[PDB]
Amino acid sequence: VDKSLIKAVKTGKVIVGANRTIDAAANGSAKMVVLASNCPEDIKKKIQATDIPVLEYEGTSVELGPVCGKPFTIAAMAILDVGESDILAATA
RNA sequence: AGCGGCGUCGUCGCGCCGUCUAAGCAGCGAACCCCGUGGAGAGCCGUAAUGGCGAGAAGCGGGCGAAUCUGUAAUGGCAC
Repeated sequence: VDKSLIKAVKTGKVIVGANRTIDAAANGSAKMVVLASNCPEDIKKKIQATDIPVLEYEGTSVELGPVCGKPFTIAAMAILDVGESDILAATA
């Protein structure tokens, strides 16, 4: 769940941000969508409406950010293609 | 700067006054704010200053939106 994200950011297709994740989920190219625990409830409506598997993240977005490689905060992130990673195995 | 008066004038050519125009009506809209795109971090964008940013910056479009300004009212008043 944690080390897989390192390879998901190293290799494969990923997009950071709520809106681009919405677009990827509606398009369906995003195989899985990863969300932080304390995200606003306004985002969960799409993540349930979208058929994409909903991988929870136990932490908050504040520490989700730095582990993903970005100093800022990450609310909802999608990985379009895993490539050299197995975070999808964590999700499905 | 030009035009019309008044003053001074031992010498010079300066000094002062005037050269106006209401509400109403019609048009335009600076900031803030709202929306559609946009995809920015070993960092970028700004302010007199505080600052803003994947919970979406810069940039690009659209919308709501001031005083005041432009025309008319424009023929009234002036040593017409």
